[PDB]
Amino acid sequence: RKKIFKPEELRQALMPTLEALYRQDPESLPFRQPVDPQLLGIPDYFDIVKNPMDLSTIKRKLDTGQYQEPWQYVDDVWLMFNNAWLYNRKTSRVYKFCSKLAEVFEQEIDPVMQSLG
Ligand SMILES: Cc1cc(-c2ccc3nc(C4CCOCC4)n(CCOC(F)(F)F)c3c2)cn(C)c1=O
Repeated sequence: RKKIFKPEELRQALMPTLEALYRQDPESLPFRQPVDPQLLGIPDYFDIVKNPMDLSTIKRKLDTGQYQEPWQYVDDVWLMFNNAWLYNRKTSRVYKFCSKLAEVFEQEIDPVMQSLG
């Protein structure tokens, strides 16, 4: 049945899944803040990645009630992953670290989504 989710319900359910990503070391570090192409020396980045996303931005959106439904949060986490797999070479640390975060996220999000429905 279709359903209305309160901002605090989503925060309580979903913030632990986000913290599970932030706990990963070494893999979470490049995902903690928005990519800064100038600092990183990669001026092509915003030419390739049209809709940047990162953990800090997702955390803020959860804290400020910007998700109405859990799939919107899942979509942002996957936008972050897809951006990293699009831009980075397959041998790079960021690409392989992304793959690890996707494994962790898949494990954490499943029982939480069952709980929200
Ligand atoms: C999603 C994404 C993220 C990055 C990205 C973001 C932050 C990074 N900080 C570092 C270093 C730099 C100097 O010392 C501290 C770590 N790197 C370099 C890689 O280091 C690491 F592998 F350990 F993370 C950063 C990279 C870059 N692109 C292109 C992204 O797509």
